[PDB]
Amino acid sequence: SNKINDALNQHYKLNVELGLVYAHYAHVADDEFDMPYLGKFIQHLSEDKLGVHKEYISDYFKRNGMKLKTDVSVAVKSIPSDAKALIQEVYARENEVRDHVKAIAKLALAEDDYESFYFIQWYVRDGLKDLTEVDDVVKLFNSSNDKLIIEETIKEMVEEHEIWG
Amino acid sequence: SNKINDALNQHYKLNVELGLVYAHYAHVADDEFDMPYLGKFIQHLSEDKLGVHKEYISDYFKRNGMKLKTDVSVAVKSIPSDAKALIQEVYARENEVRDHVKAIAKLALAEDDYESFYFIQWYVRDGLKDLTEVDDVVKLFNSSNDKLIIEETIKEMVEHEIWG
Amino acid sequence: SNKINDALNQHYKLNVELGLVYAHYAHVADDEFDMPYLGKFIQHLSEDKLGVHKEYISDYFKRNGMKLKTDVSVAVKSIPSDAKALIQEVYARENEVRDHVKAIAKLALAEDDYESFYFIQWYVRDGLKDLTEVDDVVKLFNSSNDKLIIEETIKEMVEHEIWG
Amino acid sequence: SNKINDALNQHYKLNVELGLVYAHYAHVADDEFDMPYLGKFIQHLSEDKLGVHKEYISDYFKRNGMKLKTDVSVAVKSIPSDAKALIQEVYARENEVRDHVKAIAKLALAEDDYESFYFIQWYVRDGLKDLTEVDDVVKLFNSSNDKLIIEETIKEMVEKHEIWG
Amino acid sequence: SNKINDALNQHYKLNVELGLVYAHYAHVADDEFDMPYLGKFIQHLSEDKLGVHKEYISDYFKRNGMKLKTDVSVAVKSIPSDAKALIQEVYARENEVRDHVKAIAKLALAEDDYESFYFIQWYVRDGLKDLTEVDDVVKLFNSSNDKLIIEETIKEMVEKHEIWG
Amino acid sequence: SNKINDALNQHYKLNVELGLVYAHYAHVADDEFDMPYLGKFIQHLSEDKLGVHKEYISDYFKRNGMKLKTDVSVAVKSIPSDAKALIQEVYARENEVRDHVKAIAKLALAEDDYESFYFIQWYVRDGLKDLTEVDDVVKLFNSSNDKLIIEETIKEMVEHEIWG
Ligand SMILES: [Fe+3]
Ligand SMILES: [Fe+3]
Ligand SMILES: [Fe+3]
Ligand SMILES: [Fe+3]
Ligand SMILES: [Fe+3]
Ligand SMILES: [Fe+3]
Repeated sequence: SNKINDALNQHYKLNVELGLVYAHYAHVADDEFDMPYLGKFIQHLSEDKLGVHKEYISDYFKRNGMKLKTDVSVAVKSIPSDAKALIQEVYARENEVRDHVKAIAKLALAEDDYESFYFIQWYVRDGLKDLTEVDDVVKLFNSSNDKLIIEETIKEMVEEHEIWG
Repeated sequence: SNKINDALNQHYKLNVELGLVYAHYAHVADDEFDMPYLGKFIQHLSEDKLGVHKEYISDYFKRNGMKLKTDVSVAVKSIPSDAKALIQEVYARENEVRDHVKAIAKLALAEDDYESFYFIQWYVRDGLKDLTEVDDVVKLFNSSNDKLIIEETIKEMVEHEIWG
Repeated sequence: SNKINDALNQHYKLNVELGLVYAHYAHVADDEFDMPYLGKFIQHLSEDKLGVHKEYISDYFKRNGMKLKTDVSVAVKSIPSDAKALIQEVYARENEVRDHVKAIAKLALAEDDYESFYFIQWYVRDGLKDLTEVDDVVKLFNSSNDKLIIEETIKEMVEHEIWG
Repeated sequence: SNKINDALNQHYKLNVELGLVYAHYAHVADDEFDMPYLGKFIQHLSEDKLGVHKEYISDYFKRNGMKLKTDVSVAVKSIPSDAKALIQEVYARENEVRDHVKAIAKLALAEDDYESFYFIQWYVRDGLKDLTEVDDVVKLFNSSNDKLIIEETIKEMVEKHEIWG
Repeated sequence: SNKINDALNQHYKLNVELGLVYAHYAHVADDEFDMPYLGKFIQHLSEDKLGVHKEYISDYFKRNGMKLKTDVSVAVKSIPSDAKALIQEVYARENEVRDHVKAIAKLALAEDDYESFYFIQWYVRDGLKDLTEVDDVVKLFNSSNDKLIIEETIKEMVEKHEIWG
Repeated sequence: SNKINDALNQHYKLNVELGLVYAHYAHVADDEFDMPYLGKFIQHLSEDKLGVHKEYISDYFKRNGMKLKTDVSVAVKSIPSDAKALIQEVYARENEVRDHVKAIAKLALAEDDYESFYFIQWYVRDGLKDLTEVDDVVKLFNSSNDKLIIEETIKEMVEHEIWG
């Protein structure tokens, strides 16, 4: 099939681009806002976006017979003013990734292709998992104003569910 | 300093682009040319390029007080015909990386900055190490013609006092 | 060579005097500002200045046959008002020893003495390491004014492959 | 009390200066007289004098409420002509430190300050300890004229009591 | 480069020649001066020169693409008179190879070749290490007169840093 | 005695020169012909010829009271065209050293000297051992056409009561 091929290529390029953006966000969060463990958290997110999240698509292409494209273009020009807006930008990005995955799943169900449905269940789950992992950190900035308390909390976070994991 | 900052940003860019291209090459060698272990070898090169090679630059920028910029662009549309041409292409990329690092090191000695020289020693070592590791594989396609023998040798490869 | 000998004697006396000053600053920080873990931090810094930082100079002199000279003088009479100014003074001292070591290394290369270059690489690295260790604390006094929180952070506080 | 504070500051200064001078003597004994283990021995003495012997004074000042004063100015212009005169100079320095501690102890007991008397008992003991360990090495040079047997016995001393310990 | 190549070939040649002459010196020290442990010491220097000191040059040539050359010519025709002269000869040999390596490093730094500079750092360090490890043995023939004490010393030496070693 | 002395000195010199030439052949075999394990093999041979094969003679001289001489002159100019001619040249050198030691043993038995005979028995045995273990690699090149197969079996080679 070709429509599924296009959709999965799109998700592949999206994942790579978001990985790069998250890496830059983590460096600028550690270097300027003086919150190193927030940088650690976002760096873990970027490693996860650049690793299995695209290795799985590549392996599925090798496995069923589809064809792969690569064309990436990214440039970070503006940076949010403080850490709150930065974590909220990350939140919005993840929220959009969920919508993209839902579109892919609907398409796969429409073309009478059930291998792609079984394959995309994994992303359907991991999207909600990562979104809540990010929102739990977002909710810390609505609780305290001592930056070091937030630091200790995120440190304890950095240092498995049956249904969602 | 400023020249060193520019050079290190350009090196960050170069490493990111190499990593992405190597990932694509490894996929196309596994899927098309019927050689999985060559694909694993190239994929591990790609993970090496996308990991510490740039994490170190980022951490050094965090330490000494320099600025970072992220600006990437890449799209492959020219792929070789067999495996030998692919591995020779990889060889050429590695050699050019070696050249660029040499130029950075000379520039660093020119500015009387010695933390930069100390930092770049690591890349000066890793360049030749990686080039030798790739040439070891390029040598195989000139010693046989049966693909499965080459594959088994590469698998056994993927299974020094100075350079390590 | 005589000029490298004079530069190394300068570095020796500088380290000794810094060690004594840091010892007194640690006592003051623990006794007058009610921050014992900052005191243990500065005490570790003073021990590091009074130990290997001069052991290695004396050992090098024993090896290559250079004369040693012990002429020191220090007197601590004016101390800052609070912990922020104290840790900022520490920061400045380290930022200056960096430049001193850089001058030494340039002089070493300029007159064709390469064993001194290989020797001074150690200090070229340790300068940036110690500067980051101090800065990671000088930037804790901008995150919060609850002094006990800073104390707990320093408590939990007290290596990179390149900058080890 | 001011007399005890002055005397303890003086002793702090004295210990620091002895530490530095002993460091230089250890270097010159290793480098010019071909006796590395004599250097090890004197370097051990120097590291003692620069460590606990002033660590304790500063800590006691913290405990009871006195003030500290750093004022150090030492320099080396002259050195002995052989290892014998060197170790005899070391002996003289320790011998004087004993009398300094004795004066401080008399003063401490004259002013009804018994915590400081308890404190100075430690130095009263370690004075004789260090003096006897120095004399056990200065008396070797009255037993031989071959430097290498002295080296052997000093090595077996360094590498290897209920009242005085 | 051709200058780096000629210099490194010359160093290979120097190392093999020193290995041969040290081996002969060790035999003639054990047999004719009745000093077996001095013989073992010089033998270890010999095999150290004949091992890694040239294996590393051969390996660097295999890596970068230079070519090797083999040319040896050695004849030991006049041996020193006693043990003192022998140890002084080996001292001077090391003190010469030091500035040989220094000239190589100067040349490598002058020709915009940083791989070879990084390479020769190893020899820059080992030169001084071996020089001092030999000088601490030549220093023993001034300390005593009888041969067996020197023998005991060299024995406890051969029967066992962060920057230099 | 003196005849045995001169013969053993000639043998000492022979062994030294063989060891050096073998080290150079090993470098050539690894670099030009692309066969690293053959290079490791010849390197083991050279280490053997430069170690015990001569320290035994020096020990014997120490023991019975003969005198030692040193005279070495080695210069390699022409190397074979490929690995087969290389290994055959090594075979010839070994086959010659066997004859040399046989002549030494005959002379030692003619002079009615029996400690020298008892000593040279070791070389009489080890010559045949080494020659067999070189011949069984020589005949690999006359049994196949691929280089990777030969290389794998030599690798496994690298990984008796009478002759041991
Ligand atoms: Fe995920
Ligand atoms: Fe690498
Ligand atoms: Fe330090
Ligand atoms: Fe003591
Ligand atoms: Fe060595
Ligand atoms: Fe043999």
